[PDB]
Amino acid sequence: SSLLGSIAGVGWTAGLSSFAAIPFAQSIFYRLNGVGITQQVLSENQKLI
Amino acid sequence: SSLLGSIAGVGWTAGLSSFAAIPFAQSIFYRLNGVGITQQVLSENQKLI
Repeated sequence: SSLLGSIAGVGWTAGLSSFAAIPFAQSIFYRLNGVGITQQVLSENQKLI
Repeated sequence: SSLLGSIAGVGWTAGLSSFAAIPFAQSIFYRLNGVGITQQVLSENQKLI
């Protein structure tokens, strides 16, 4: 459960592990921005995803 | 022992292996600059580390 807590902030990264507290939604817009390399205009318009 | 020799220069990298001869101190300031992503102003001021 602390691992699920660290999913969002640790999934950022920028180093394992010296971080963070970022909401989970923004963690999946950066995790989604990363390798599904759709940048910000698609995740802005739209979500729902 | 040749592996300990190649720790410094090979730990640079920029390719394995076609390199190098860099002193070990600067190898740990770049290895330390990398993932403990503290950039140059901290390792300058200070060392001791």
